[PDB]
Parts: sequence; structure tokens; C-alpha cells
Amino acid sequence: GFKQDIATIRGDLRTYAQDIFLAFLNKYPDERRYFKNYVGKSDQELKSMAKFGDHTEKVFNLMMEVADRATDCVPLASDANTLVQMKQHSSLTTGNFEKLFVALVEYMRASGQSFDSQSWDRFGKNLVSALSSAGMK
Ligand code: HEM
Ligand SMILES: Oc1ccc(Cl)cc1Cl
Repeated sequence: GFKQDIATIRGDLRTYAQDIFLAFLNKYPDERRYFKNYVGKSDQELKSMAKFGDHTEKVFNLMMEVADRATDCVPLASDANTLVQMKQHSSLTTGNFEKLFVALVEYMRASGQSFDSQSWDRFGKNLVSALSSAGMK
């Protein structure tokens, strides 16, 4: 279920984080504009860049913390507020977050694996509502 999925992802965080983030940029290539140092770089060039692995791992570490603190895939308002008030997220809208979660669920459905992809879709929908409520356009 969702709790096991958090354990699965955490066990190999850097690989899942890189694979899901690339799946996101591949599905929505205009989103790469927010990551100016990743434009025009192949996947293997990205993996040679320290900050690509560091910043993907830390994004997914936080995502897993927010997922773990949720009740029945409903995140804490405090965690939504953290994501809205981050300087790095100042120009984002809830649509950016929805795209990441559409890509994450598509990755889980395409994987070998028994992810609870309905729960990740729900968690994403609930996190979008919490982000709006915390003031994200
Ligand atoms: C639940 C979803 C997300 C979480 C948990 C999250 C978390 C984070 C974290 C922890 C950082 C700082 C990483 C570090 O300094 O090492 C970060 C930076 C950033 N995030 Fe997010 N983020 C999320 C979604 C998004 C989305 C949807 C976008 C844009 C489409 C975005 C754009 C960025 C950008 C541009 C940075 C700074 C890039 C950099 O300096 O490397 N994030 N995010
Ligand atoms: O390194 C990252 C991976 C995913 C997302 Cl959404 C943002 C950042 Cl900075």
C-alpha cells in the first residue's frame, strides 16, 4: 500500500527520485525551463552534475516526509505551507505540482511493480488542494 511505497522509494531514494523527475521533464518538457542548469543536458550529463542528484534526492526526501506524515493520503497544512513559502517555488502554480504527480503516477503504473498508484494520485490531488489553500495560485 501507500506506506510500503514510501519504504520502497526510500530504500533507493536517489534512483527513484532521478527516474521520476526525468519522467516528469520528459512528459512536460516545457517544465525544464524552471531548472536552467538542466536545459540542453542529456540524462547521463545530468547524473554527472552533483546538484542534479543532490537536489532530486532532497526533493523526494521531503516528498516522502510529507507522504509519511499524511493520514489516509491527506497531507498536513503545515507541510503544504512549507512548499508554498520556499523561495525556489515562488513562481509556481498548483498546475506544476499536478504535472509532477501525473508523471509520478504514470511512472508507477508503467513500472514492474505493485505501487498503490491510486493512493499517489489521491495524495497528489489532496496536496494540490492544500497548496491552493496555503495561497499558491
Ligand atoms: C511535492 C513536490 C515537491 C517537493 C517536495 C519539492 C521540494 C524541493 C526541495 C526540498 C528543494 C530544495 C532542494 C535542494 O536545495 O537541494 C526544491 C527546490 C526546487 N524546486 Fe521543488 N519540490 C516539489 C515540487 C516542485 C515542482 C512541481 C517544481 C517545478 C515545476 C519545483 C521547482 C523547484 C526548483 C526550480 C527548485 C530549485 C532548483 C535548484 O536550485 O536546484 N519543485 N524543491
Ligand atoms: O531537483 C529537483 C527534482 C524535482 C523537482 Cl520537482 C525539483 C527539483 Cl529542484
